[PDB]
Amino acid sequence: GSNSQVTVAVRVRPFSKREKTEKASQVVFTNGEEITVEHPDMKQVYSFIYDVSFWSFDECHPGYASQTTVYETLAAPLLDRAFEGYNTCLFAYGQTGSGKSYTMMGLNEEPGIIPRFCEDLFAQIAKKQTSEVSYHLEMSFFEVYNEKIHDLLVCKGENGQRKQPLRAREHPVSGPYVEGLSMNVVSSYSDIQSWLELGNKQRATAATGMNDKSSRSHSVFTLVMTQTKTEVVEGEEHDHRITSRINLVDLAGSERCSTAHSSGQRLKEGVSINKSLLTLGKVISALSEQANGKRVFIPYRESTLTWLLKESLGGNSKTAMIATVSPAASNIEETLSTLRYATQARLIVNIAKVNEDMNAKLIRELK
Amino acid sequence: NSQVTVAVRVRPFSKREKTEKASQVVFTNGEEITVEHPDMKQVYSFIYDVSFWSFDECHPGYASQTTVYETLAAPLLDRAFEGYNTCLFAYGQTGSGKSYTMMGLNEEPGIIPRFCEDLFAQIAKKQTSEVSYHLEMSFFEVYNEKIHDLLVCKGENGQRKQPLRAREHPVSGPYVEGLSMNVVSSYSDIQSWLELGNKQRATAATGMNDKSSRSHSVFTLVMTQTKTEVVEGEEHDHRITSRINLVDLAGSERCSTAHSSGQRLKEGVSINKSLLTLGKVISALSEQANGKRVFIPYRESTLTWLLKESLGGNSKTAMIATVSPAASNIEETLSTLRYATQARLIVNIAKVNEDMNAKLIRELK
Ligand SMILES: Nc1ncnc2c1ncn2[C@@H]1O[C@H](COP(=O)(O)OP(=O)(O)NP(=O)(O)O)[C@@H](O)[C@H]1O
Ligand SMILES: Nc1ncnc2c1ncn2[C@@H]1O[C@H](COP(=O)(O)OP(=O)(O)NP(=O)(O)O)[C@@H](O)[C@H]1O
Ligand SMILES: [Mg+2]
Repeated sequence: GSNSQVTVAVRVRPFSKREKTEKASQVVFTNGEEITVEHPDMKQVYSFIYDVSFWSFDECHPGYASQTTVYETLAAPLLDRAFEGYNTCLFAYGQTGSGKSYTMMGLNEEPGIIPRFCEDLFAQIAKKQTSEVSYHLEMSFFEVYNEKIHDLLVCKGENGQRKQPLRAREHPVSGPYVEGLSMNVVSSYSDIQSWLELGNKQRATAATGMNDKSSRSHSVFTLVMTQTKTEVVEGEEHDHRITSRINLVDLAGSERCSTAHSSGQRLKEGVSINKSLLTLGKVISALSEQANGKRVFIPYRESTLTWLLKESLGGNSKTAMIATVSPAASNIEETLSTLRYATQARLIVNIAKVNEDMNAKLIRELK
Repeated sequence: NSQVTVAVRVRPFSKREKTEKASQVVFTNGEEITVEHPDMKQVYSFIYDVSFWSFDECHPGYASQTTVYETLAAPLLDRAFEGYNTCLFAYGQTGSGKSYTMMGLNEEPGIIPRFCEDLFAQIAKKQTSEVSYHLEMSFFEVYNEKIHDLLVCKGENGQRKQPLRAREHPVSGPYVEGLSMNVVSSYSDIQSWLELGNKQRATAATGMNDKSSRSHSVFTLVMTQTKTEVVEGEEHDHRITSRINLVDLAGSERCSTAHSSGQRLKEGVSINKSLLTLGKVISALSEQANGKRVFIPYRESTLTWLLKESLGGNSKTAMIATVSPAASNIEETLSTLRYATQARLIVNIAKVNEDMNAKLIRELK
């Protein structure tokens, strides 16, 4: 393997009914590809640079970045690396009502990165479905809710108390994993769609002040893609095997407990989300400081999300993130925090390698 | 001058074991034989003077019935016609194939028929007006250190196990008093007598089988050569004799696992004792052949005492131990192997052959 950096992208969503009703001023502007922010105080205008910038604010202007465009700019390269045998990770970040549960999954009329990636992967595999390489796909779809793990592809029993919790455990080599996760086999995009629909029907959502359907649980969508390649060997064939993992992550939002006025369960889950995001920010800052040659420890273990995504934020995977921000003045502080974490995520690098899985058999040694 | 030829035969699976997928625990490496437990804890290694791996018909050196005969038994005929006494012992637990090797089927014969028919053939070839041959046979059994005959008709009684005695003729060595001896001219007669006797041989349905042998069977052929030589007159009476003995031993069997009370226990005890004395005599004979000064305890058991003149001296002894490769019979297998061994058992432990594919160490080198 060799060093590769985390691909950071940004997306400015358009005004919503709330920012229109309580009429607010546009503050986010794109200077070509830079993203600029003109504070109402007018002390200065901040300017942030990113590997990619997307302007889905307008629906007319040259620069309109639609869902297919976001796909063909971010997700297709990860599919290339997955076919190359690398693990890949993509995760969303942002505050409430920024469009993280839209960019990734999308609506029934404007699908997101998840359906586009799955369909494109299956189609490329069918195109390349020669007798040389036999392909296999497995999937899982789990969530995190008040620091508890839940399986989304497991239909709840005949009760309300059915969110049967699992637990995380560290395999000494493969790293963290979830015990009891119903991995399911994937033939094609239709079955993927059915499973995903069942999952999103099971996921924890709720209405609030700043969203009618907000996600109160982090979501991880994992694919395991196995290529068993045929080769002319003097003995038994089909030893060449490449196993690659794709991990797509829809996180929850910051949510100050004033705008999104809540009480009880809404508040409790709002607190847990906030703590998870704090730990994530600490991890990102620590990896950025690692990239500058200092000595730092990464608090992976302070939360289940970072624990189960340890090998992706750093570790061994081609990683990318999509920051989501609103263009209004009422969300200026959260926009700036998100943009700062995004830009200091760019300095992260991770050592991704091809997962040959032939250590101490013959082939990694022959290499 | 003598030497014990020790041979060990590993049978193949049967249809029942192949159906049940009974595992394999006996393996080969050329001459050596090994036992590797299913627990992967210990590896026992045995060496014998000859091995017969009848496990798979494809492997090179698959021991055919003809191979077994021509390797173990037939040189005994050479020594017999040379004028020297011979003994062939057969040992093996039930289910090992101790009969298939020795007596055999109607289609795949064994040591006994190949031996007898080759004997008849060589006799017919050597028969002239000057030299003649004469063959007598006897068939007795040993049960609780007592002798019985197998070639008489059971009289009209609840039991007619008439015992006999052993006596030491000062010249002819020991012998059995009152034993009937019959003349033979063909394998038809031999087969008829044997098929009569093996209905009288003591057998009972123990835990391990419906018919397990509880007596040591001795089948003796006395072959007399009458030749003539010039004595300045009528050439007459230059006489030689040779004794062939074929012994079928019974199985050991422990009585601590196989709970067994009464007559079964007495039988097993006597079997165990006779086999112990037999092993002592055999090892003493090996040391004598290797040149030490040794005392051979022929007299501590009836079988050894009766076969004294056919183990020691310028006589030729062979032993064939039959074993099964399955795992369920592993205690019997290890026991028979240890019994047949004459020099020493070798023991190691190894689980390092599985080198994760295609001998990984080669590319490491
Ligand atoms: N490019 C866009 N154009 C129009 N509407 C958009 C766009 N992006 C997001 N939205 C709107 O955003 C709303 C909520 O977005 P959503 O996907 O829930 O963001 P979110 O980050 O998932 N909120 P949360 O659940 O707290 O994480 C939807 O009702 C969409 O109509
Ligand atoms: N060398 C061999 N090759 C192939 N099959 C064999 C061989 N030896 C024995 N068998 C088979 O295994 C059977 C064992 O002999 P058989 O007399 O039927 O039972 P048994 O238990 O060996 N009798 P016994 O040994 O006196 O208790 C034979 O009948 C054959 O079917
Ligand atoms: Mg959401």
